[PDB]
Amino acid sequence: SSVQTAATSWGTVPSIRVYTANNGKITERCWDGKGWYTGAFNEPGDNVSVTSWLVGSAIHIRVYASTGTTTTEWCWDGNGWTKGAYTATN
Amino acid sequence: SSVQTAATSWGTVPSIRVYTANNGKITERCWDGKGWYTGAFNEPGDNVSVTSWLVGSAIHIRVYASTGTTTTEWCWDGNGWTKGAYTATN
Amino acid sequence: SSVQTAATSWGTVPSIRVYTANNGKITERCWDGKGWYTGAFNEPGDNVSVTSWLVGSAIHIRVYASTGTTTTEWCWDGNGWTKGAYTATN
Ligand SMILES: OC[C@@]1(O)OC[C@@H](O)[C@@H](O)[C@@H]1O
Ligand SMILES: OC[C@@]1(O)OC[C@@H](O)[C@@H](O)[C@@H]1O
Ligand SMILES: OC[C@@]1(O)OC[C@@H](O)[C@@H](O)[C@@H]1O
Ligand SMILES: OC[C@@]1(O)OC[C@@H](O)[C@@H](O)[C@@H]1O
Ligand SMILES: OC[C@@]1(O)OC[C@@H](O)[C@@H](O)[C@@H]1O
Ligand SMILES: OC[C@@]1(O)OC[C@@H](O)[C@@H](O)[C@@H]1O
Repeated sequence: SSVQTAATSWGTVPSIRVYTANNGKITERCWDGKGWYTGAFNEPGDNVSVTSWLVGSAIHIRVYASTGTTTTEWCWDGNGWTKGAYTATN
Repeated sequence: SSVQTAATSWGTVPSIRVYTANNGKITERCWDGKGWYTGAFNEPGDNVSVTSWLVGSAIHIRVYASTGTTTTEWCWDGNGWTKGAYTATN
Repeated sequence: SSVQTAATSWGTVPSIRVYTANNGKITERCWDGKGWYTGAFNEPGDNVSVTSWLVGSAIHIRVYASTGTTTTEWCWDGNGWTKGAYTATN
């Protein structure tokens, strides 16, 4: 019923991404230094966590979206979100 | 009823901050290398996430506190907690 | 009933650790660049958060596991998980 969030950031400006799980849907809000805006991430789930890392200037983000006991990893590597190889046996 | 936590850290010592949402209140415990102590952060919410980054030696922390479907961003930039510009339309 | 996750990463490969709280047990899945595998972390709790930092090449991880209103810190410093000094008065 109530929302759950996860957050990551990179750089010095910085860039910030905030993921919100709300009523079974996870969405993304973005800051790149001047105004919040809506990101491309849209995936189902009731729970979210996130981590990210830089390779030089290139950001890589991994979002772990869970529904029930099933966790799906979503990957940003500069050119769209794709499903990752993560599995777990919950 | 049960608590929910979020954590961030910076440096090599390191500094650690742990935020706990408990019965609608979010509080902060701190480690700077020698003993845990209570931090200045006190804001309402049932859910918390956090991210942080360094600009040189200066730490910046962003805490995302949610109550119901409403998320408020709180900002530490070295001189007190202030409300951030984050909005979302949950 | 539904799982809750936390995630951290380090380096450029990168290394990723995903912690899952499920039915009162927290477990760990690991990525070091080529295949997911099960980590050594096994501790009780209904809620998990995590942070990590590098000292040179040496990773240090702190997992905050909560049951009810009681939070226990677990420490990885390269040679096994040990209970940390964290306390809180929830
Ligand atoms: O600039 C916004 C954006 O491209 O940033 C990287 C990822 O967070 C994307 O989902 C997002 O749309
Ligand atoms: O390039 C995608 C990928 O290999 O990135 C590292 C890990 O997140 C993997 O699960 C994932 O499939
Ligand atoms: O040294 C403790 C402290 O000043 O560290 C920075 C922020 O975490 C503050 O809320 C906190 O009181
Ligand atoms: O200086 C505060 C601020 O600009 O920092 C970056 C973002 O966290 C913004 O939402 C926030 O208002
Ligand atoms: O390579 C896996 C491993 O050793 O990595 C460091 C920690 O995450 C441990 O719990 C884990 O078993
Ligand atoms: O070496 C372990 C330890 O000192 O590391 C820093 C903090 O996580 C402390 O709570 C913890 O006991």
